[PDB]
Amino acid sequence: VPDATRIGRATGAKAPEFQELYDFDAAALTLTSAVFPYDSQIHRAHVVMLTEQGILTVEESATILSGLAQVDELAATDGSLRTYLPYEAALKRTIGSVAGKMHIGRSRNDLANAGKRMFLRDQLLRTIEAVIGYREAVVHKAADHLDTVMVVYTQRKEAQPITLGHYLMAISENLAKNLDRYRELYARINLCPLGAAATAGTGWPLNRDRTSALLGFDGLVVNSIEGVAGWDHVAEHAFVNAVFLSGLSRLASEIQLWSTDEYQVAELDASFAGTSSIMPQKKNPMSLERSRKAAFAAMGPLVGILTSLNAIEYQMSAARVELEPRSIDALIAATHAMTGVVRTLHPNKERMRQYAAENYSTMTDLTDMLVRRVGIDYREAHEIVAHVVITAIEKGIKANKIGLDLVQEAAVAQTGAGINVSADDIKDALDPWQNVLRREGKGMPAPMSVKASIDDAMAELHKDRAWLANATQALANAKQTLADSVQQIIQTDRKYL
Amino acid sequence: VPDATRIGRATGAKAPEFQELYDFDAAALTLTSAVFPYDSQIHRAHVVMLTEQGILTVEESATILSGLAQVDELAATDGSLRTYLPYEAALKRTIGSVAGKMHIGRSRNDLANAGKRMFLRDQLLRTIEAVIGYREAVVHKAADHLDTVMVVYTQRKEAQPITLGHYLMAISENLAKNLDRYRELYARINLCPLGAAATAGTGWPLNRDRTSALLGFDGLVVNSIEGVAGWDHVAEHAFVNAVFLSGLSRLASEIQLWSTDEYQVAELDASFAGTSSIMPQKKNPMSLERSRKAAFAAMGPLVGILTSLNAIEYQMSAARVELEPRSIDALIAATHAMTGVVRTLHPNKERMRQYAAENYSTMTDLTDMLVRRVGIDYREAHEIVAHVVITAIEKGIKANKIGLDLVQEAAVAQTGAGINVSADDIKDALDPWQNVLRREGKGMPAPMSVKASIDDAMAELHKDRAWLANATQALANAKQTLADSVQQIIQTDRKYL
Amino acid sequence: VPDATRIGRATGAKAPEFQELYDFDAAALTLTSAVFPYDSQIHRAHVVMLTEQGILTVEESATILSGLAQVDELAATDGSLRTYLPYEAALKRTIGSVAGKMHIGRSRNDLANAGKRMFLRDQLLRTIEAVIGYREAVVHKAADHLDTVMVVYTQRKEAQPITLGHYLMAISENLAKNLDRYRELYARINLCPLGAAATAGTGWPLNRDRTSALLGFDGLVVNSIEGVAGWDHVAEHAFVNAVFLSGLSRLASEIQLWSTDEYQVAELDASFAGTSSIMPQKKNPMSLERSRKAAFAAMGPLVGILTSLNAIEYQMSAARVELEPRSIDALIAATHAMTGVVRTLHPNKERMRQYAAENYSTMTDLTDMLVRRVGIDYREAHEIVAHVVITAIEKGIKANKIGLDLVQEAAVAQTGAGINVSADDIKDALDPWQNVLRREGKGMPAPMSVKASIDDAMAELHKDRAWLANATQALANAKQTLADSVQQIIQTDRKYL
Amino acid sequence: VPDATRIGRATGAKAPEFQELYDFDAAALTLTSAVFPYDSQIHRAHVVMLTEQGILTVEESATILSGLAQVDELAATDGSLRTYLPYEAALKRTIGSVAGKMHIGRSRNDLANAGKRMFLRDQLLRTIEAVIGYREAVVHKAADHLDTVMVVYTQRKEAQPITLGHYLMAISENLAKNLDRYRELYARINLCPLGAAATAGTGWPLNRDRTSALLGFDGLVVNSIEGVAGWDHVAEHAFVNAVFLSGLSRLASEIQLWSTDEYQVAELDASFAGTSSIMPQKKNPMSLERSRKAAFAAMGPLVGILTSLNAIEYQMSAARVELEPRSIDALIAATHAMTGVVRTLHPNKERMRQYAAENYSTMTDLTDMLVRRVGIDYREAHEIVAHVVITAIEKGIKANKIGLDLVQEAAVAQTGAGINVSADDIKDALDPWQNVLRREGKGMPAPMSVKASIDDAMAELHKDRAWLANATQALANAKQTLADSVQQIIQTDRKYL
Ligand code: NA
Ligand code: NA
Ligand code: NA
Ligand code: NA
Ligand code: NA
Ligand code: NA
Repeated sequence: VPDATRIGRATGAKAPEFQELYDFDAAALTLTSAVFPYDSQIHRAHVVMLTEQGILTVEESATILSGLAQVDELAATDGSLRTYLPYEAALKRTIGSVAGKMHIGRSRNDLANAGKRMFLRDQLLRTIEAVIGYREAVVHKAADHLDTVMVVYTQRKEAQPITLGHYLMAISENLAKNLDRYRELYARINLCPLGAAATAGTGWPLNRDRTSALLGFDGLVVNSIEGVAGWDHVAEHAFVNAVFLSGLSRLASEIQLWSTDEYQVAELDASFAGTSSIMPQKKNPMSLERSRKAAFAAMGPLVGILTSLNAIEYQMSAARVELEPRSIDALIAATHAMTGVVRTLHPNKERMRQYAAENYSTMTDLTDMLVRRVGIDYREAHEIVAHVVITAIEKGIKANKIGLDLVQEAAVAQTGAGINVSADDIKDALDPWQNVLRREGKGMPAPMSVKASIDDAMAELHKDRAWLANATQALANAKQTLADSVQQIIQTDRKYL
Repeated sequence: VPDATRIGRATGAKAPEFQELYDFDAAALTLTSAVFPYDSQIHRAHVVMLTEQGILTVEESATILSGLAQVDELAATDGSLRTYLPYEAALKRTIGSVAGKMHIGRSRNDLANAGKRMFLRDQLLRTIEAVIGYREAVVHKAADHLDTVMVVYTQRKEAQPITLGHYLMAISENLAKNLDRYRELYARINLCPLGAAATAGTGWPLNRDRTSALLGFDGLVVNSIEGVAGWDHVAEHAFVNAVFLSGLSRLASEIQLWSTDEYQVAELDASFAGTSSIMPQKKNPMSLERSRKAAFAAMGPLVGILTSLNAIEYQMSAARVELEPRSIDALIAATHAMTGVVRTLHPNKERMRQYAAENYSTMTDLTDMLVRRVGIDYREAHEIVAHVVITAIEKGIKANKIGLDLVQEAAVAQTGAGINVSADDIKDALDPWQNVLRREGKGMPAPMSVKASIDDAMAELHKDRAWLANATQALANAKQTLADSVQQIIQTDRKYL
Repeated sequence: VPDATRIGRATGAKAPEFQELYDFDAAALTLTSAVFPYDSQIHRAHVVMLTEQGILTVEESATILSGLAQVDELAATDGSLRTYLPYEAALKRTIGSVAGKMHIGRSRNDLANAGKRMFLRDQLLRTIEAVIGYREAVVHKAADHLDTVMVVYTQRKEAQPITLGHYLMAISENLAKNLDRYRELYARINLCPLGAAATAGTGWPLNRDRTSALLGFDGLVVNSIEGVAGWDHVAEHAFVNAVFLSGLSRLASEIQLWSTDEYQVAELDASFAGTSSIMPQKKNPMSLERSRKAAFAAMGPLVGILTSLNAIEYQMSAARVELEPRSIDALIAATHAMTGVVRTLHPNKERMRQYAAENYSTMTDLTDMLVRRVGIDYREAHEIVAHVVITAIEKGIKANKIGLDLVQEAAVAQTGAGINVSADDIKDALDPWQNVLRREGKGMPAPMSVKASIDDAMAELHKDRAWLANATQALANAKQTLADSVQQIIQTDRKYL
Repeated sequence: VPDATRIGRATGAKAPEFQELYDFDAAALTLTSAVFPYDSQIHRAHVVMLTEQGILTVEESATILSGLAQVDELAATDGSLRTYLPYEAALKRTIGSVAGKMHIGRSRNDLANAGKRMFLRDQLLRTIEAVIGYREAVVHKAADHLDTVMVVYTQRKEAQPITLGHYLMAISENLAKNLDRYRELYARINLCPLGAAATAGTGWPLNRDRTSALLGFDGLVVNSIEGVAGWDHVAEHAFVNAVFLSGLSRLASEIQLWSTDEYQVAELDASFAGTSSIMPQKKNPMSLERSRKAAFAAMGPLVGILTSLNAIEYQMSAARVELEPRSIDALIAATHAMTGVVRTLHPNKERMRQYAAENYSTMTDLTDMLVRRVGIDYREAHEIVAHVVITAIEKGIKANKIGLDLVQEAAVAQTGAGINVSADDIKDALDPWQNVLRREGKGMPAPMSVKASIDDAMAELHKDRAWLANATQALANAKQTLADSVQQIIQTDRKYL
């Protein structure tokens, strides 16, 4: 069956990244279902630690660990077994009363905090990977557009000439700082609260560092109250998502304006646009609007979480609001969609240049030229050039057709006196490519300057990927160590005890 | 005239920190007035840099710089001169048309972004200092309460025995992470966007690193669009304030419950409480409630700022919402108030111990004892002890009066069988101080464990203060370098040119 | 399999209303699935209207309408058919190209706005029914507690004597105003935007009033742009939910404090409490905390929706955030839970009276007595009585043991002079039941006054139920008229054409 | 001194409504200063009522009332006297100890709730007046633009032809519903809580209806707890402000896009635009952006207030967040600014018509014509016309130059067959004015339909003004009755007692 939305101007298939925006809502797991596999890993790590500590015998440990595998299989289709007390009761029905010993020295409170952290930790690495991919698309696109002259806007009005590459490198710098925010957050998420038990620790001689290591954490949440009451990392995860997405909304909005029927300086790839069921002319920026929708929605978890923390004491509380899978899934869909939008965007280079040459964004360079050539102060030069623009608009003279006569008349009308500049001084000031070339300092649009920023960003992206690879491998190594330990116990009991 | 609110049970004067909560609203500056002195520093730094670059002569620079001092004095009483174009026009009226040259290579856009950053930077150091003072009060209070046995709560129900010191060290760990959040933010705030001009840089040969150094920044906002469009640091400052304050609200709420007429396990110092105009019995927790009010209000800037960023393009925009002085002033007042609340809080040690001994928080240790002594699983032990509690409540037996007979009856009623434990096993399990001593692992309430955390926090506080001293001195050194440079130019022109 | 959470002090089963809090998240529909049946009704109403207008023949109409029934059945298990263009394409595959004629004069834009309104309209009646049930439980509980003397709190400190009935009638008045907010909103939700088509109407001669009537709407959204761009009713629905739930959070918090181990003036029914997996003494207020959680979470949709409206133009936009089924489902679960909490709450009448008599809430009446009997001004009387309290606390004298000697000493200590009041004047002022009886004006706790409020609320509840019955019946009558019209067309075509 | 921002293209003076956006922040009162005059009226009304009830003698009443006038004068310059206990103490210093009797039967709690309500009530009438003025400007502008053909947008893409009048009437309908929201809120704000005293009423025999009438309230907040704990009206006021302002942001954004350099279909009046300190070409939409800024900021109070209510019990609490004068002042400034923007907006009628005729918004009418003329279904007609657009864009054919040849080729290319329509059928379908005339139903853009909506809105505006006049006069009559009563008491005591 064909995709019934791909009619008229919506040619071909949706890009996969565009389709993600339509799929995440129905596919999202509940928080309980998303965290359950991590809870199951925690049971194994806790039991292994209790065995190292002599609290459980190897025989008891093996019986429990084999039972966990059986109950996990039951829970794959029976969602009622995905919360703790139901799961423990199924374990007791499966292996007998020794099941209850897996809770020695532990609570649902530290289990819940730890499992949520493991879920958020994996989702944070998923998010960092997606943000790196977005930054890669932005920087790699910029590298092909060092000569793509176009105007930059302030207050939704044409400001001065830049290049598309220069614009994209603003987004790259935004993303670099968001990657810092997320890595900083990761260090706070990746702390283990297990051993806090209910909120006060336990008299059982746990080794909190072992459980933490077996589960891939990089350190402990030390104080036992902080271990169960601490929630600021959840609020912070919601915040970084919201602020990151606000910059994604701003880029989506920018592109939506560029691709209006009236600006027509860029066009979305067909695979990132839809159409209308009634209006056959529509090429609709549905990828952009649904990406913005995700940005706006991300405000919601942030406010709910912070409201809940403002409403309680510094205690474990079941009233705290969570960061849920569907919210993260929306962020990933929007990030992937905007990655593809940027990669595949079609700039209209001729129209971009036309606006830059014709619509008066070159007037700052004309003003700076007067100051530099005749030494007047900036305020008087500005008033002369504003008069040039006013007269040029009234007479229908595009910026690139402004000449010596119009400039002299404005100087006379505004000052009573002419001004000692040549026709060539004016022509060169009004050339939009010369406007770009003259802006050659750090962070400015001249190609040599933008290329310097690209070179720096490519080195930063290498470091971004290395950080992610290291963090991912640390978790994979820990998960394998735990799996090996579980099999050692089960098999040694089966064959030798 | 006496403070008319200090009547009846509101004895003595308000503590100064308590009075701050009443004073900040009327005393707060507008953002324009708060940022204006930083704008004036920017004018000096920009002009000095233009002089180094040969864009201004020393004579022009001296004329401008002396004029800035004159207009600054006018603006001290004439608020109409505290925005840019009015200020520049007053400068022109004061020194002549050369005033206009101070805007060469610059815009209101990069000026505004930089001045706001300098304001927020100083307010961030102010906030870090206040948060350090709060953490100092918390840790120093904890050190005097290693033996102050009391219950910890979960879900507003008595959970297990801890000490007041252990509780306070949860707050210390919360604050350590908030200090990290603020220092991480500082690195993003303390970047200079000057040289971006309108949004695209300039053809004038500025030295962006010099202006940055003269103003105490540690690096540049490199890309010129990011320099004027970037606002994520403002959202992030609002967020860290909100999350930090949510933990302050939680502590205030905790203390408010402790000091209810019904709990009566702590009492506010008289200097942090008020009374009622009608009800003479009231000792009201006004310091706590107004501190929470500031926490709730801090949600507002966070949402407004993020909404504004979600509403625009990746451009300079006058539609962005700001973080305003009154919001930061409220945070500081609440932080100071809670610092004094904690320092001066009066715990009722006898009542705290009574609740711990009598109200069943020791039942976990009774359960753990059964598991440890007779080897039953945790789930069956829990059911026996729950029956002990149910029977004890029905018969009016306080926890510390539970004995061998009641425990054996519960085992029989719930299991048909007695249980092989002694009267001394039970007595020791129900002793709340022994509950504390048994919880001796990392982050647990035993005195040796809490003291370890205190020792660590004292070392961390030394590092917190050193970071703040270094950051403050860097800004002071830069401000003196700028002041010296300005005087060099003015005096050299006056005497030698 | 037993409910594994019902162990220890969590006796019996969860109340059904309590269980609802655990079930709504996994059971919630997506918005697409929730709105789809309303979209299907819209197709029928639009087609019937087109038939009345002569745009479709009866034969074309019958073919389409029979096909809608077939595609609806396919969509019951194939979720891919629950959005418009996929559904229309399935209709074309089922009945042929005439399927396309059902879109004459219509768009996905007016369809979407109308279907969302029909969904929200039904959910608003569901919510009004639940809020009425909550108010019923509150008022009916109050009627049994006109004599249940207890203290009211301000600032979490004991204030003056009231009754439990008086307190509950505050909640009733809150709920009356929330019911007004919801009925006011209903009038704006129950307006039909169909006929706006894309945003500008259509040249086809639709009868917008007929489609509206067939779908149960009470009027039109007149202007075609407002018909597709209008979203304020969605924001308003989110707001009323949030403000209503904030009052529900406040009641839940109040009850949570009453039922602390320290206040112990009320106890939750066992069917509304849980316990701990580790601490056998816990009787945890899980119903209250999860109800508050829903209140906090309701802030999220409100902010996301308003952010999205602040981010766009006055246009149809796919970037607008929606009010989703899971949010409404949470509100209903919390409302039902709190209805059952209130109905089944167990006040400890003796302890309530003890606090009222002993903990100094009667001091206002002692002060008023001095003013009334000896004519001193209120401020001087207040200072004398504050001294009484200070001395009584120091000496360990409960309020009901304060006598003539202590009052005379306070008058002397604070004023140098005794005071001409009798022992009986004091005894009667300190009797907490007399405090209640003396407060006999409108809205005050005396039984005759509270009963007057109950009588008024019972009359209001009758009107609340009548409004709901009328609104529900109007929708049921319209749905039957539409169903009859569809069958008339299908059967007339089958037999007579 | 000239307005230094009026340089270059910022000709003339700022409009007064535009200047309001720059002035409100520094001019705003604190809440304490804004509410103080209402508190002073409450003192008079309470004292008059106590006199009617015989609680105060006429002589005591006269002494108090004359003293209130003296302390009010002191407080005009001494802000320390603007809170209750300081004010009462100044009254005692002025007239003696009888000052204390003005607090008989009252608290700061009911005083505060009532004074805030009187402040919000006046600000709500101020807001309703401003919203009526905005609606007047919108409707009166629409009446001059029934023939101003232009495109409407969906998803920021050109959709179909409408008129500027039709668009403005969408805003009028939005505003009508916001006026309903505000009048509905007024009925809840204008209820008197006085007589609740601390929270439980009083044994003094107050006449709560008299105090209410003297202060202009229309009814009571009956239950005494609701009288002091009730705050939902504050949250609701914040919400209506936020939702109303979101529609104002959307109109501002719409106009900002219309007035881009690229759309250029409208131009702001010079008096509502600014310029740049650096870029002389700028005509910046500063009125629009600062209006949007106010909209975004209005989210903040809404969230803070609701957070505070979610954080407490159903009690009087000093932790509740308030709606502050500066927030309302911002709303009024933005509403006035947008009133002037709309009144003075300059549409470019020729460019609006050009886009409507050339940029393919007429394609729906071409599609509807095929269905109507040859009877094909809507889906097949849509596919043919989409091909027309695709081919026309590729060949550079503007919509109004599409003819029979291009339509037949598209039918053949997409269907293998021609289509039986004439050149005149096509020409008439592509005429944008005929597109408007054909859309003649309720709420559609044809002039006769828009004029019907204007006639209805003019009748509604008459009713809006009558409601406001009645509500205002009721408050003025009450204030005069109170003033007369105060003078009666003072003068009768002076001359006859
Ligand atoms: Na950070
Ligand atoms: Na954290
Ligand atoms: Na930043
Ligand atoms: Na309403
Ligand atoms: Na509405
Ligand atoms: Na209300």
